[PDB]
Amino acid sequence: RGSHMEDFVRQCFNPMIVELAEKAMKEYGEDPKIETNKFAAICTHLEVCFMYSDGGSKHRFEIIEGRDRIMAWTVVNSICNTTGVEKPKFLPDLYDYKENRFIEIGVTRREVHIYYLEKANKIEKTHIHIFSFTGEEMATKADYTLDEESRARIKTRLFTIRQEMASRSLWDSFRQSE
Ligand SMILES: O=C(NC1Cc2ccccc2C1)c1nc([C@@H]2CCCN2C(=O)c2c(Cl)cncc2Cl)[nH]c(=O)c1O
Ligand SMILES: [Mn+2]
Ligand SMILES: [Mn+2]
Repeated sequence: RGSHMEDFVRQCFNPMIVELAEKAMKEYGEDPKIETNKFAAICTHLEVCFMYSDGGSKHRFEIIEGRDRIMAWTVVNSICNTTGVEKPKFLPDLYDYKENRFIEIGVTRREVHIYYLEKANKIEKTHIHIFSFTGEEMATKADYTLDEESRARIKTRLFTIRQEMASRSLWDSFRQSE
């Protein structure tokens, strides 16, 4: 037990993120103490989802990620039976009330292009928005949903996470884990 990566995750992300991520890993049968790199990834993805939903107007995004699996499905059925939008096969991350699309957020260490395709195969009418620790983004139909500055905030934070990891020599292990 007790890795540097796990102690870094707990000091780097805020407590609400850390425990939402722990709960999700355990819910899906994984242990944050052993799979510490994936622990970092989930918290990162989580924080991006929250920053993303703060990017729009006050009540534009519905957050699906972070909820327990059963409640997350309850709200998207509500969203579907209220929007006449088709029920996705897999849980997405947000719902955009303004543009009436579900959103799948992606946070890749690998190459932006390859990640989007891989995420596209899982499919096929929900919007996809990928961010990288390098500062590159790709979005379905070249529609990036939020304005430049809200997206720029997310990329700034991703690169800060990279640096803090690299400053502790954890970046190498994290990069080659995905
Ligand atoms: O909803 C998702 N997972 C649910 C299912 C699941 C499983 C374990 C823990 C939480 C959740 C919740 C979801 N999963 C992924 C990837 C690919 C499938 C597994 N996985 C991760 O464990 C993950 C990665 Cl590698 C990086 N960041 C966040 C996460 Cl959760 N990527 C997303 O973008 C995304 O939304
Ligand atoms: Mn998700
Ligand atoms: Mn996602």
